[PDB]
Amino acid sequence: KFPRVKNWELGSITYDTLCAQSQQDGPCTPRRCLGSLVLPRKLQTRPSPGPPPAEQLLSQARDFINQYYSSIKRSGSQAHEERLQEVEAEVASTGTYHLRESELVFGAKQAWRNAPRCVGRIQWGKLQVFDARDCSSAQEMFTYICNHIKYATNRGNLRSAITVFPQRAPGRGDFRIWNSQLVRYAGYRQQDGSVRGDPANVEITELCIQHGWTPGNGRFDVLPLLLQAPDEAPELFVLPPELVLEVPLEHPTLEWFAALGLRWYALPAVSNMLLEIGGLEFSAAPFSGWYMSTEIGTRNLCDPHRYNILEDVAVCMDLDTRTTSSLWKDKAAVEINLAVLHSFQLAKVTIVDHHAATVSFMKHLDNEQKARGGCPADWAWIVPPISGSLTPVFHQEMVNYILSPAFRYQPDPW
Amino acid sequence: GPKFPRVKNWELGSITYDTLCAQSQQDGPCTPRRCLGSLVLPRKLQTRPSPGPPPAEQLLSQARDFINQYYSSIKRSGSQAHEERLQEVEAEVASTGTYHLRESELVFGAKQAWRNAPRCVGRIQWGKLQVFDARDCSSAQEMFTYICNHIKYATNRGNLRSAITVFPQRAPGRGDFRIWNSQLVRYAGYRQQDGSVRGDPANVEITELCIQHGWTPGNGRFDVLPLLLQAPDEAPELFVLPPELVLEVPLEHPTLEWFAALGLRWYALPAVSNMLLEIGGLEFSAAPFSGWYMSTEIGTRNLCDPHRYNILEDVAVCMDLDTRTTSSLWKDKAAVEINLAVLHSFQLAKVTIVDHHAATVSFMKHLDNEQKARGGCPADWAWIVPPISGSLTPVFHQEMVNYILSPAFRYQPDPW
Ligand code: HEM
Ligand code: HEM
Ligand SMILES: NC(=[NH2+])NCCC[C@H](N)C(=O)O
Ligand SMILES: [Zn+2]
Repeated sequence: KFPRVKNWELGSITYDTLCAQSQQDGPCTPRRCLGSLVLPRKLQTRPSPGPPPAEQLLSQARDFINQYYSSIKRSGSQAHEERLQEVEAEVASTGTYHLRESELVFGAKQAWRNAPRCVGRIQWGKLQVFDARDCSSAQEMFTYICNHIKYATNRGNLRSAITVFPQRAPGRGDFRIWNSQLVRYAGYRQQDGSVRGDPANVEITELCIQHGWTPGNGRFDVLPLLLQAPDEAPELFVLPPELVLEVPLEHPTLEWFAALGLRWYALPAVSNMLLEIGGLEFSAAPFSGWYMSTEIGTRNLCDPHRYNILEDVAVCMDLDTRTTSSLWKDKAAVEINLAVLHSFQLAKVTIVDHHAATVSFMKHLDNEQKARGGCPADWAWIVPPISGSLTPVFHQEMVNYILSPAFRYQPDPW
Repeated sequence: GPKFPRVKNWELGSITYDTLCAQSQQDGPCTPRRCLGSLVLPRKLQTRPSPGPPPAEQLLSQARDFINQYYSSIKRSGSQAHEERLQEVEAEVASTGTYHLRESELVFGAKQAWRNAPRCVGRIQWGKLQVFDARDCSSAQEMFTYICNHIKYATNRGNLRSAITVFPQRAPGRGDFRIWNSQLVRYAGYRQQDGSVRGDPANVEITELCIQHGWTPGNGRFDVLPLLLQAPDEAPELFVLPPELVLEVPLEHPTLEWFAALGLRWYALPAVSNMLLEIGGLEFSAAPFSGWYMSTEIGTRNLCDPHRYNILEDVAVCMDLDTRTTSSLWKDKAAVEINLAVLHSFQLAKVTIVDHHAATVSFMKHLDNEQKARGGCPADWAWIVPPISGSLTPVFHQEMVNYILSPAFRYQPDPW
């Protein structure tokens, strides 16, 4: 039942007993493994036409309350039995319930802790939870968002944070942030099927224009936010330029690199995922930490369907782009990642390279083994996009499963 | 839409459905509660030895299934030849408890097992495989002759050719034919006084077994090991491969002149010899197969893995890189030059090799072919994506479905 897990570099063995707490199903079955799929309908939390029946919600709620009081060690006290009483009374009457701020804070950190695809989980206990459940309009969402950004950025000394908007109610639409991240660069479809800017943001850029935005035409034009209040059309809000910290990219030894005009924002904040805590679903709960250099240098700038600067940089380096055996792609990629680390360090902006990051994740796997008897990790996401075997996580076997609280994917509001 | 797995390629935006997984008859390690897909040796990819022949019904359903696959491949499903062969197989199993494959059936199944291998990125070559029938072999001495012929044919002086030699199958009430070494060519790993290892740390146990069986050891980082071949019910016999038979490549760098001075090298022929070949229920415990290397296997895994040659720091020091801080990306830089050196050395020596970019681009082409041909292709993402420059190759952005299909190459316990 309990999977035997091995590290092939050290030859050490551990038994994951935590996977037994998993109550939510993954995309896999004995017939076939679907662990490499990014978006399975299993990790997704779609709509619904009728509220979740009390039986199920009550069991998820009681479990979470059990998790919480067990964290503060008062597992069994009167406060515990009374909090359970309260949840049950509210669900029985209203078919739903509400969390306390302390409970919401414990649940958010635990959602991050439980996130299989996150390599930065060693920082899980250090999270600023902004309570925004007392928000009634898109305009208010914007103010809250601006406070999250100014706090998290911190003049370059980034701090992990999350802002939790009102949960979903059966009798209405959701509070949603249409953008996938608080900071994104525009992607303009240019006549000849070409794309100016970030190809990943083409659709969102169009929606912003459809909703009245005056677009530019640069490669790094920060998009405005489309915030949506329940059952209302999204409203456009332009982020103040002073709130959006950006780092211009230059290379430590290649003077011509800076001339490329490359740059990237400091704050990585996902805003399209759903935070589930004790049966309660929060459709708008943006979270942010700090970047791992590979996200910018490798993926964002080198992916074929993104900025794809690999060839341009190779040419500037005068590499042999004729054949692949010259490893021109590899060499160029290394220098770009190097330029990213040098630039963020020069500008005094928090950044972590993939070696430091994965080394800290291995320590985290160790902490969780003693703490909980295991740790859910998605190998393909934990192992960096370049130099995979040069890092310790590559030689570590991992078990993947769903634990709750959890950050899950959800449908696009449009 | 369709009831089968929906698979997406994020680079192109294309979608495909895997219907081939519906033909899987062997369970994997995963369940809806958790994914155990990253485990190298899960007990689900291994086939434990047998102290008793396979139950005549499980073996029959498996045998029947294989014969149907064979007849469908030649387009004679339902024919008289098909029905007669099925009757002939259950007639054999009926009185002997087992059965035997026809020459062409063995050639078909061997090519099919490679075709069905989820961890192999070189499957676009699956149709081109030299199948050496060695089911008449009766001694460890003959096993050596057969292997020497395999090595000579496959090596072909640098212009490598994929090949497999099939020795007699598992027979109940009789010992197995086994090659003790993991690969036909392996470098020795000597356990030092100080706990360290000289040579290949992966080969420490086999090196000690060879010594225990009469081999006089050397003291170099690149000493080719002798073969420990075992015929049924006999102790394993030691055989030394003639040096002229083992083609090796001295490593040098195209621009870094000092690299040649490192004394690094690697053999040309990659030949797995400890895997079991399973065809229609029949088990071939000794069936060594070979192809040609992908540059990353040597330059990245073999030479740079912490538990292998671990030369990353040495080369970085030669390149005068800051090995005190991670952010200098000294590991990434050194690893790149080490892979370039492997590619340069093999191309120079006129020995066959393929870089990770070309290999993965050809595997994508294989995926398209298999989509039209069988409606899918079982692929283990972690093993398909190269150990360096992952998202720089096309396969990284391709979602894959993994499952077990037979014929297959499976893991087996060590004979010792
Ligand atoms: C502290 C710094 C952090 C670093 C260095 C870090 C790094 C990463 C990386 C490299 C990924 C993969 C991204 C991709 O490939 O698209 C990731 C994913 C993720 N991170 Fe972290 N993380 C950090 C903080 C956080 C925080 C603050 C939260 C939540 C409160 C969080 C939640 C997640 C989740 C849920 C995912 C999965 C996202 C998805 O599936 O798209 N991370 N993180
Ligand atoms: C022709 C060139 C070929 C190339 C470039 C190729 C490449 C590879 C690579 C890179 C691996 C991963 C090895 C590792 O990470 O340890 C692999 C695994 C494998 N290949 Fe191929 N292969 C080729 C030929 C063959 C042949 C001829 C067969 C069999 C007839 C075959 C069967 C397999 C199997 C079963 C594995 C998985 C081994 C395991 O699970 O440990 N391959 N191949
Ligand atoms: N963002 C990531 N780290 N993705 C890892 C690989 C996931 C997926 N198999 C793909 O096509 O990319
Ligand atoms: Zn799986």
